[PDB]
Amino acid sequence: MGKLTTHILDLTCGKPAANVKIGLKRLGESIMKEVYTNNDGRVDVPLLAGEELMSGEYVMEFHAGDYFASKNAADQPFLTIVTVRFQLADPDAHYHIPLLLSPFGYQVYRGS
Amino acid sequence: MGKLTTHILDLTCGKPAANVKIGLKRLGESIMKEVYTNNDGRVDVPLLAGEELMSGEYVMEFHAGDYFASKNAADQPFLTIVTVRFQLADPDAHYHIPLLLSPFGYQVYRGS
Amino acid sequence: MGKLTTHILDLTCGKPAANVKIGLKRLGESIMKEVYTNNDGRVDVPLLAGEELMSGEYVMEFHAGDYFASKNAADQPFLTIVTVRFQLADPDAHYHIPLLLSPFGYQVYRGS
Amino acid sequence: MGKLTTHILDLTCGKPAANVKIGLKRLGESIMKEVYTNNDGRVDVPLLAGEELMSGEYVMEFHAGDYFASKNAADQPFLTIVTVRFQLADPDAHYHIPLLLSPFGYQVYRGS
Ligand SMILES: Nc1[nH]c(=O)[nH]c(=O)c1N
Ligand SMILES: Nc1[nH]c(=O)[nH]c(=O)c1N
Repeated sequence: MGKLTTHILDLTCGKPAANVKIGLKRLGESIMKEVYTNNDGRVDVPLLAGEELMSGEYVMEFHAGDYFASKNAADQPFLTIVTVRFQLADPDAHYHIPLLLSPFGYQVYRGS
Repeated sequence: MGKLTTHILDLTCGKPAANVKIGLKRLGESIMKEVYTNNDGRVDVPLLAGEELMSGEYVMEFHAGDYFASKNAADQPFLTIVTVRFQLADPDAHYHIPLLLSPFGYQVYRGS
Repeated sequence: MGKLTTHILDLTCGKPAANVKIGLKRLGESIMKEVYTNNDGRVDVPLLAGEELMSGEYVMEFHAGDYFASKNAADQPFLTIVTVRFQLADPDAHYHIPLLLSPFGYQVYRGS
Repeated sequence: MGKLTTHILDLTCGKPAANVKIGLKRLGESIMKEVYTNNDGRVDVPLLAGEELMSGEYVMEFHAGDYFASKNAADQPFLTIVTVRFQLADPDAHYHIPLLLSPFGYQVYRGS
């Protein structure tokens, strides 16, 4: 009954980054889910929960490039697809991993 | 004559993270270089420079898991191999991309 | 009917930082409130809301020093009282300003 | 023979933030120095060094508000004067405390 959620904040406008594509995939595998964030910069239903979530490593592809493109950040952006690898150990624990994003930097952390 | 350098800071001890393995690879490809940081938490010679550096996307595998392991952060660490994707547009420009690291979060940015 | 909330994450343990003292004060003035965070690393009731909240600058004194002291980070900590100044412009808007904390660094941002 | 240096990176343009005013002051006291960063986003001569530097707490007033104003971030900016308190324990040690800055967030850390 574990859960994996996320959250994106656009540190340039100080508002949640919405409609940003998020790819999720098991380590080694290829995309298994592809979600687009809502206005609060989240996804209605967790990226993982219950049976789905299983100890091991995962990666999330935040499509920062396209996000900033829709706002402006160039024709060959420094940050294209911000990738994040991590390992969920406890299959029943909750994992909130937000992404603080800027055109030239980002914060990856385990919130709650 | 461009250049790509990096730098790792252990925000838990407030000291540069040394002997942390860093894998570098072109987007799509597999490891092409594998360096271990010195005491200042850097690498004597840039990861890329001159001819080697060529516009396109690259990924860096910082081996955070093992680093914290040598200090402590568990038997199945949240952060195992912190991965970073980015795109170098100008083949002649300099790119300093440090990694501020913590057992549960990290900052990726374009310094100088 | 605006609101000002906060939130503290201990990036070293990956858990919310609780019972951390938080001083709040108007720019120029002295402490006007002093709260201690609960287990989720928040405060039951916002630091400001409704009439109380008024456009202008404010400062928050997060007592990081004592927090890490209760866990370990030294006898003369680098970070003692992490201070944060900011300006609430719209008296009716919501302001969630979390603090990502580490013994040697911290992230201050406007979440939501 | 200790030293205290700083450094500012504009995470929005990915370039060092220059000509940003930096106030320095002992805990309790008022401004004792006021420097403006050069193009590399640093100051030619350290904010403190040798005899000047003495164990105790200090605060730095980065004038983020005006910086972003010269680029754009509003008529009543969220971040006006980003303030940073810290404590230098060893009078002979070096302290590099960079500031990663964004219009709605910032990273404060002990680099090297
Ligand atoms: N405080 C808080 N609340 C959320 O709902 N999401 C988040 O990311 C943070 N940091
Ligand atoms: N100021 C500074 N200097 C370096 O040499 N490396 C770095 O990462 C930063 N931020």
